[PDB]
Amino acid sequence: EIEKLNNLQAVFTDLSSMDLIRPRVSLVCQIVRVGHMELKEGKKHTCGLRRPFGVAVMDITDIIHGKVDDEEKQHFIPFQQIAMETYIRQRQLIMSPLITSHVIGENEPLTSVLNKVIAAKEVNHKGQGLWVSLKLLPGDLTQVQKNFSHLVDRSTAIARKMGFPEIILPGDVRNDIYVTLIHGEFDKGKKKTPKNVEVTMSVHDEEGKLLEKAIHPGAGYEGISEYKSVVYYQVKQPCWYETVKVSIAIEEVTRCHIRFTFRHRSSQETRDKSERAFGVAFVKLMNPDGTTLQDGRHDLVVYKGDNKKMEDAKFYLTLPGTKMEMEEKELQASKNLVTFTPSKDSTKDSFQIATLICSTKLTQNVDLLGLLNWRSNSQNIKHNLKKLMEVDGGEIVKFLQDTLDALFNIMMEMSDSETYDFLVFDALVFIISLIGDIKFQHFNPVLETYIYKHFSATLAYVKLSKVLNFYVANADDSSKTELLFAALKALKYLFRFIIQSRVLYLRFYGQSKDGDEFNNSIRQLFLAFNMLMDRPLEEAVKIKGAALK
Repeated sequence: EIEKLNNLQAVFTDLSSMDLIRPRVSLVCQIVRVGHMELKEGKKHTCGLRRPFGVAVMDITDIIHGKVDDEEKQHFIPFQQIAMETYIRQRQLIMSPLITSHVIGENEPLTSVLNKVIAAKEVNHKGQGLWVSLKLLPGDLTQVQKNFSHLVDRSTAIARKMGFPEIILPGDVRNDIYVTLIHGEFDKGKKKTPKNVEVTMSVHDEEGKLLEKAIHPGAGYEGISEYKSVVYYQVKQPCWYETVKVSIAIEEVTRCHIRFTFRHRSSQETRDKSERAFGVAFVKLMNPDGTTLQDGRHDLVVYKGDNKKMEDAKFYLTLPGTKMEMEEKELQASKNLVTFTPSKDSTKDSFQIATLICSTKLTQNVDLLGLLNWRSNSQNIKHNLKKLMEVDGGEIVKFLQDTLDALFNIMMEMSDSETYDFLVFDALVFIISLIGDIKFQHFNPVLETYIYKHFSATLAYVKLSKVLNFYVANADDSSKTELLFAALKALKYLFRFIIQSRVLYLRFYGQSKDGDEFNNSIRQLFLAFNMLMDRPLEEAVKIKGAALK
């Protein structure tokens, strides 16, 4: 790109406070040649094939700390090329030739070369590398664009972090789908040379139409309809570890999947274009329970057989795309012997991916949706309430509003079962405890926004007051001790919620026919506080101190 050379400026945002304090950070550049598979002159070779070349690594931990910050400095990151050492030393081996070996100088995945360069602080650059001026500019994207407009303008490229910031701003709308092709074992079959396998990611909808420009090779580059992985020269188990960006509409990614097409590149172009994808896997970007794909690793299953069947969304999507799905279908087919015949196309070939979903609306939890589906998941609400506390707060704060509303609706419709009231009480206590943390403190304003605007309860305050009054009355219980103590820690917004429900009652019923009763409830609640506190202190020194707090 002739218009980029003077504008090749990369800026890595989201580098949180913990990002700087990381003891070891490296600026790693992946160098992959695109073009002919073999550097041979005499025959046409398949162009556009990606082959590993080398990796340049510099320990920039001190730079990210800001120990050195100067625009004029041009840090020369040395470039280490892969060890294709089969031409120099071979000319001197006499008087004892006993060797039967092959040439492996390009087949090594870039992960091994990267590990070697990391281990070897000295890089055998031999005059090959790249110059970059490295600096840390404090602040987020915007204030770097403003306080450092000269260095970083709107034409400067932008990259985001593999993770989440310490402060998730209310409204950090993102759909960062980082799909990393970790590894895949593909059978050679009848081909004596190991199949040159490439993961040509193909994002299709449930109808099979390929989504254009939905896959992004990396930062500073626009999306592509299909991303082609690194071609590995006759490798049985090509390891890619290629972190590529997928940006689907967060509403469309619920109706979007990624199909993973694996094709064989022979050394010849005619054989390349005459050979179809012998195997095709796919990942369903959302769980069968209505939640998006879980953050972690997914072991895809490579398929074999009819090409049209393999590429028809109506068929392969129905097939289990992952080994976990295969096991789940196999186990569910054991109990019901009703038209369940395993296919012989389930070969040993499989694929592995890693999906780091940095999203604000995408949900990853069964219990979360079950509670959100409580009106139809009434059979699990007892279990959903018990098992939502284990759910991390990161996904919870996405739809904390709807979680609250679902809990309050549970209270309204079936307040008869007080056990569910206790479970909702404890879950809400945990909710406020986790939101009050530094990580989610900025969503407390959003929580208050829900309370003052979207809160829709007229008598839940009664039940919450009853439960907390039982909490204070049963204070001496040790099992309650942590629970009541956490409620005490989460009291402020608790009573804000109760007061909002009470005033909602007031304005929908005009005058409180139970204003005396509500003020009473407050009376015996304070009296329960008093009978808590007049108890001998040796049981609850901490609880009394926190109460005063």
